[PDB]
Amino acid sequence: MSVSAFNRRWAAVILEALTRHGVRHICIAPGSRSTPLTLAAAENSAFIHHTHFDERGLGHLALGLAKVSKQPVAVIVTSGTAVANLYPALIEAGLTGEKLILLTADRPPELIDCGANQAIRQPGMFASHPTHSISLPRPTQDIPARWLVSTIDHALGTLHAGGVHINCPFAEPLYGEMDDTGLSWQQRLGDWWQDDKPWLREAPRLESEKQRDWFFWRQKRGVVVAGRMSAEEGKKVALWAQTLGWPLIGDVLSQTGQPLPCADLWLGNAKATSELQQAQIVVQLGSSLTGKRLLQWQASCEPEEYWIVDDIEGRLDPAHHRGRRLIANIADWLELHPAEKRQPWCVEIPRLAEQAMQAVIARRDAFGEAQLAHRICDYLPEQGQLFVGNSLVVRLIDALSQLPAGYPVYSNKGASGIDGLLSTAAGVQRASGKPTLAIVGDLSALYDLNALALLRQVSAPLVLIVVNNNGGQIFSLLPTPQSERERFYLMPQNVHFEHAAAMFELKYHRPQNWQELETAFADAWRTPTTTVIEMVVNDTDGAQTLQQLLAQVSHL
Amino acid sequence: MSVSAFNRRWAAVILEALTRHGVRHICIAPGSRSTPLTLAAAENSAFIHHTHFDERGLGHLALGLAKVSKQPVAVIVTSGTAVANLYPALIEAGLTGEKLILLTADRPPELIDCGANQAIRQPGMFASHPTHSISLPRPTQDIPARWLVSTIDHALGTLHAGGVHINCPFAEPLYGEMDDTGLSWQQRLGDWWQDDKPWLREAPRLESEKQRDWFFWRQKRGVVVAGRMSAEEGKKVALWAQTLGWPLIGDVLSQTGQPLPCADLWLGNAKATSELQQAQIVVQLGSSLTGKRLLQWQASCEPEEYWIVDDIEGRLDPAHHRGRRLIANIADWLELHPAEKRQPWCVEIPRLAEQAMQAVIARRDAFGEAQLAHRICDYLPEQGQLFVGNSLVVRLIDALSQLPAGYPVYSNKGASGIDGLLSTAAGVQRASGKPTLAIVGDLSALYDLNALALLRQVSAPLVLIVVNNNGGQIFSLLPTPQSERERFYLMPQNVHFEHAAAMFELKYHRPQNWQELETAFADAWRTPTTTVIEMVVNDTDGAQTLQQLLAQVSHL
Amino acid sequence: MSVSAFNRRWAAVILEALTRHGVRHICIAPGSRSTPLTLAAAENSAFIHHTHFDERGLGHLALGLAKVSKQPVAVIVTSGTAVANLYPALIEAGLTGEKLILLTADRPPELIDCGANQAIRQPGMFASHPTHSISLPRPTQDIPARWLVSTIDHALGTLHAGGVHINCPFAEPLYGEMDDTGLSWQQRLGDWWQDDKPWLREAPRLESEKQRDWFFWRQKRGVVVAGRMSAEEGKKVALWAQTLGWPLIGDVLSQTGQPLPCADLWLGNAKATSELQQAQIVVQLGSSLTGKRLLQWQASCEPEEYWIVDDIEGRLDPAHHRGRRLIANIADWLELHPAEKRQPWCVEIPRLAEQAMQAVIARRDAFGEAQLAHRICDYLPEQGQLFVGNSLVVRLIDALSQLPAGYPVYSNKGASGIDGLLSTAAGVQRASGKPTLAIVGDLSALYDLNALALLRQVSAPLVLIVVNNNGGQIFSLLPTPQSERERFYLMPQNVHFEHAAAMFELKYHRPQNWQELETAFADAWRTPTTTVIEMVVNDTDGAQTLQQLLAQVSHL
Ligand SMILES: Cc1ncc(C[n+]2c([C@@H](O)CCC(=O)O)sc(CCOP(=O)(O)OP(=O)(O)O)c2C)c(N)n1
Ligand SMILES: Cc1ncc(C[n+]2c([C@@H](O)CCC(=O)O)sc(CCOP(=O)(O)OP(=O)(O)O)c2C)c(N)n1
Ligand SMILES: Cc1ncc(C[n+]2c([C@@H](O)CCC(=O)O)sc(CCOP(=O)(O)OP(=O)(O)O)c2C)c(N)n1
Ligand SMILES: [Mn+2]
Ligand SMILES: [Mn+2]
Ligand SMILES: [Mn+2]
Repeated sequence: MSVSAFNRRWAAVILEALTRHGVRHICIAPGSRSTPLTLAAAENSAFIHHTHFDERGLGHLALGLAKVSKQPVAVIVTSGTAVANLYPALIEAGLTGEKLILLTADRPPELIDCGANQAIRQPGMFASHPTHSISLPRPTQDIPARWLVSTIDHALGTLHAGGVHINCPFAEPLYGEMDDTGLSWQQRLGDWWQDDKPWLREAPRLESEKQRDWFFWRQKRGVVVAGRMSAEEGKKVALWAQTLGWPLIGDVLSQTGQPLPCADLWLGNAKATSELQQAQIVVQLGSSLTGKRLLQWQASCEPEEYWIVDDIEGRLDPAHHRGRRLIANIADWLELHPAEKRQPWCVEIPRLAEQAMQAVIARRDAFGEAQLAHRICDYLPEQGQLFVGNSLVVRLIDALSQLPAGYPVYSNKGASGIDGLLSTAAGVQRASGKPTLAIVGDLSALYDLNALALLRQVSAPLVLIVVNNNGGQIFSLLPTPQSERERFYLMPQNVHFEHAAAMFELKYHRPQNWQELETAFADAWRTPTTTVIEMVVNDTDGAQTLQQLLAQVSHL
Repeated sequence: MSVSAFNRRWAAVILEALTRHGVRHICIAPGSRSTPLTLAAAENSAFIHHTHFDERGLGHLALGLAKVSKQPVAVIVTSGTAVANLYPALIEAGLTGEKLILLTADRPPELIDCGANQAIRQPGMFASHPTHSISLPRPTQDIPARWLVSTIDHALGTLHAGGVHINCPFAEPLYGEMDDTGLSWQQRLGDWWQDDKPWLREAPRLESEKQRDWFFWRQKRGVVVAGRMSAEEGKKVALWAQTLGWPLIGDVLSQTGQPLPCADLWLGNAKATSELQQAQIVVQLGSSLTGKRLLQWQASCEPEEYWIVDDIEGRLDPAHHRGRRLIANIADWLELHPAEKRQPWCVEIPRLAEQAMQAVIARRDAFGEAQLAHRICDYLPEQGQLFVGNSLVVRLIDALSQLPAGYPVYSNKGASGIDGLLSTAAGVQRASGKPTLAIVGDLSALYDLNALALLRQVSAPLVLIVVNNNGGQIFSLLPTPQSERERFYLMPQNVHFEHAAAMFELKYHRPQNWQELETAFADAWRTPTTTVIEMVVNDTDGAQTLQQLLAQVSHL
Repeated sequence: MSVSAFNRRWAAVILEALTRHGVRHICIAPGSRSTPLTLAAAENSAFIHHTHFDERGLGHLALGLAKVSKQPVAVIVTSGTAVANLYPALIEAGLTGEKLILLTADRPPELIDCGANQAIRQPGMFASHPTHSISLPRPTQDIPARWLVSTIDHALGTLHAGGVHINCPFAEPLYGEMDDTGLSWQQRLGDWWQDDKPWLREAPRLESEKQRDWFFWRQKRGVVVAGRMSAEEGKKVALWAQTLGWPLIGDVLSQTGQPLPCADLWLGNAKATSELQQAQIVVQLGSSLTGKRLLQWQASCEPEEYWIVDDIEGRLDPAHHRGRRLIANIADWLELHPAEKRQPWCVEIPRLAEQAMQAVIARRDAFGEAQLAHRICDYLPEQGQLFVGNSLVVRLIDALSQLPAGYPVYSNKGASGIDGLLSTAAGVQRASGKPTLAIVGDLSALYDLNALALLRQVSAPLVLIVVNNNGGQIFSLLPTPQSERERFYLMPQNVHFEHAAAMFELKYHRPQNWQELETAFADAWRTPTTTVIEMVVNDTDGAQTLQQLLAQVSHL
């Protein structure tokens, strides 16, 4: 009975069990206590392995893979604060639905709370943020392999969304040659080793029922609000709202084509709010709405019913309207609730939206971040994807641009953390294999700076644009107090990113006008590598331009 | 009444109350929901304020500040994944005793679990890792200020060691001019506002009693094992063990002067373990023992009694010996259990330690990480301090060098994370104001790379040595399997740090020999700035040198 | 601004919201802090109010009501240990699926952890046993009513099974005349007050999909195992299994009619185990299987697939077979996977089941608890229901009796507690309004003795048989060691229950033979009251009779 070999057999059951649920990507950080998991994973031909040294970035890389591939993605981490570093991506996964399977190696129970090295209390350490939590017991052959596979199978089979914490204790010795210890224990699973299915299949589906009065409600004056959803869903929602004759308010994340662009501007005009007051129903598809004027309009509107359709559980209306919360795949839901062609009821809003867009176009020339947001459609890679950072860039793109229907957009908009954007973008790119444009601010680029290491391995060109406005200039847009603003809010770091790019041998451009930026992009798309494009802009020009456009459009 | 003004009144009671328990340093990350806290702290003249954009590094900076100053240190963070980024530093503080007061802003209860932006479930999210957890209620004048101050006074007054999680929800609006809202509510505390005492003084001391049979046990054949303690404590333990005539096995962190150096080597010799089989009592002062040979000996020794004296709570002997766990300040404990002058009882071990040290001396010439560790005592800044990173650097110094008694050594050996060493070193430096030598591995430097921003501001010279052996070479010291070792264990990142240093305008040196290294050091100690010294070494030389010195010393 | 009036309005929103999710029965215990809830409930005409002074019994009465009604049942309790007494029924509800809504009054946050009277920490006190937990905030007008109703609507709407803990803090004053305070706040909800729907409808349904290979599996050699389910599902499962030609092993709780009765005896016969080895699939419907021989058979059998179909979630196979865990209403599942008539495949089992029952019939004469169990069908009230206690009674009825198909049987077989059987039986009776036969052991009756107060109010005759064998004679059946058995296992209490019955003015009988038992029953059914029939039997005769019938049946 070799402890090291049985630790290995136990782990091989866990990992092989994961392969029966769609886990193909596994992200691994270095460690000693995780050896049984890591070796089980390395010897398993089902996995694509990714490696990173920073477990917070490691968690965000897994999140980007899961976000893009829609599979569960596994993560192996050693014991101690490495486990803690998984918290941010786990939090975000719990909010937006990515299936992250966290395999956290642990010390055995005899080494907890007694001053041993790198030993901490890990069961329950993520509180209520995992969808399921499994605390595996100390490995022993007195517990049959069928229990372990069944525990794993219950956890993955019943997972509608979000992360799973699987705490895996192992006693030393961890190293040593494999002998037959644990082989007959494994062989009790019979030909399951050669199968493609779970040992225990427990796969209940969670779905709201068809709404049987939809045919009554679809004849009313409605509004469609389109939040985060897949690209194909964005197209279906566009055609659906058009057939209904209802105005479609489309988020940067919808991929609807935003037929009423610049909603964050024209929702500031009283003609629009007044016309919107006639809506008897709002059907919102998807969630995590971006614009401030749209969030305020949602919070103040009083339709007879407010419906939110999404495949993520729980309340999604922060204004708590009377209405419905419908759990469904958005495309399936539209098939169950089809549109009948009806005469459009909005007259003032389309003209207002065209005028707002025309006001933004009048201001496209200055070499600023507001204009980059407005012109961003001109730089999207062909057959590619966009990853949009948090803070001002997602706001400016939402307010000032009209992104094309069905062009894929990704984001970390569950909790809107600025802590894992580059590594998430690296997962997005690796999962799809498509050329990727990722836009972030300077504080966001500094936060996840070491994720530049990951960006040295992309399967297609990735352009990382860093808008360097010297601090978090979102706090120049909000009414922060002037005396404390720079030190306690903006926090300018007075850096450039040329040396960061050279450190990881990434191409770098710092364009000074539109022609140089166009040159930078045309060069960058030429090879499967990451290019850093730094846009240096005056600190507050973007926030001020957005405010001025808000006032201008509110007086139309 | 004005909600924004009352929010800042509530927060001002919180912050001012912290000043009554020794809180001097406040570390602040940027955010909007944190406005009541941040402005309350910014207006309070009692505080020194530190800022940073990454909350993980922000927490470790507070950890270094508390580590040196031995005072509670406060942290202000906004809602969301920013709070989760504090987990590693909080875990380490829960293990080594630093008192971190985490003030985490939150959305109001009506905005949890409903799709609001940057809103997550925050009460309890650090599980059992905080020493105290307080979930403040939604601010209201119906709860009197005396309750609020009493709650904080209870948490800080009864805080023996570890972190305090204080979750502070605030409702909008957050911005707006201060009016008289909440003024009379505040004035119900009377002249407490001008006092230096807590509103409620609750400060019970936790201490083991004098051991009344100490006069019996100090005459037996004893061994002193010295772990982490303060520099003063290290010298007092050295004199105490010498007076007892007991061998002193001194850790790199003990500051005892290590009168029997290279214990990680000579404890591998059968003559030493055989002599140590005669010990009737082991008195260990401090914890987090570093060396492998010392851990194995502690694990195998069978004295009649094993005592651990430390000012942190809980079990600290991972081999679970029969004996005593004594909670005390080590200097106080030595005073209560004084030595008596007795004849030394070990004869073979001193001869053995001299031989091991000479075997190390014979190999001092090669320009390697083993040799840098052995020679580090020749490079300590006068009246300075040493910060030792984790992985090989602390083990090689521990095994191969003899650090001078009473020279302050700092580290993160609670959980031995490699995730916050640079920001912790910045805090260590800022708290003491002393010149600082910090030594870390390359992966450790990559993990906390953006902490170089913090190192742009030190009050005295800081030398950061980055030992670049291209990966985590601890996994060349351990018997990791050869085929998986590089991809899944070592993870070489093939980088240098000249561009990192250049990005943050730090002086940089890449010495190629001893003479260039001493030139680098002589230059660096001249100004109050950080100098980055990259020592490029061959990947596996350090690990092999250590293994050969172990074998050689085993055969003496 | 009246605090007592607003407390009442907040509570009235909670209680009215509960009426929209089917809550009709509400169980109330006395208290002062619960006043806002209790008075809101007393004013609401939608409710049937039940009262009891023991909150443990109060929790089990609610469990019995919910068990019968198939509707969420509310409970109101005051602050302190009253809340803790709810734990047993809450745990059982989490195992068998009853929806108990626990409204636990609490002190406000300013009175927790400060030495106030009857104030304890109540959020989270039921750990993971509730399906949902809500910690309501301190009541205030600044949190809108639509939030409070939405929070409850989410909790009740997404509740598939089990209890909900809603902690309701209230500040003083609690008493005082209703003025206008909070009226306009309530009025925000508009005509929701005159509506019969939730404010927010969130009712996603969890169900496994059709098994698309069922047409293959239903023509194999299968076994049907019938656990706990409804009376109607019992009849449909019987007809289904008969049509398939599969042997039906039916539990006491199945109401299948047990066409192969005395399985706890004939599964001890080697011919049966050998014949059932031929089974290629087991489909189990329901769970909480009773018989020891059936649990051992399940644990040892090795069909190709093992399926458990039930309306509750989670793993239900304690032997962790390879197979399927199918979440469904059992009747819906049967219509989705219909039987086609095929010839029976078992040859030995029908004769052996007939023989086993005939061996029981041979021993029916003695006036013992085994024979009472075997003859219990002779005493079932027409158009009534049976409540079976735990320990020996349920096993003896399972092993020795053949209960009619579709005759309702109720029990507390989730955790098999003996702590709330009389108050559960009282709830079963009150919710259905039907005449009831409840059978319990003496220690179970002592445990819940004050529940006789509840049994003074039944809407139809309830007969309570107490089998008094002087202690827990289950431990004479189990191989407990003889020397410790009486003091530490059996614990005879040497009591009778005539004075118990007299205390609560219930008719009482102690029959000495079958004619006297018949006479006692004939008297008891004449009025809508509770009758106590104590059957005094020799301590170990039941266990001995069961053992001997097992041996006899194994030698067939
Ligand atoms: C991990 C963490 N910790 C702190 C924060 C707080 N926080 C923000 C949220 O407030 C805004 C998101 C949102 O609400 O949707 S934005 C922001 C500044 C970003 O600076 P930048 O990259 O330079 O971009 P810029 O502002 O355009 O100039 C910070 C520091 C956070 N989000 N995440
Ligand atoms: C946050 C976190 N996550 C992962 C680990 C696992 N872990 C280690 C534990 O074995 C620590 C040992 C020790 O006890 O000191 S060491 C180690 C390698 C460090 O590489 P380096 O800096 O380049 O230095 P070198 O090895 O000397 O070459 C890692 C990656 C961790 N400790 N903390
Ligand atoms: C609250 C709690 N605490 C303790 C127990 C343990 N426990 C039992 C479980 O082992 C068995 C339940 C079952 O499986 O059905 S049975 C049992 C004896 C009951 O005595 P009885 O009424 O006199 O009946 P008789 O045994 O037939 O003579 C006890 C004391 C419990 N169940 N619940
Ligand atoms: Mn910025
Ligand atoms: Mn290294
Ligand atoms: Mn009994």
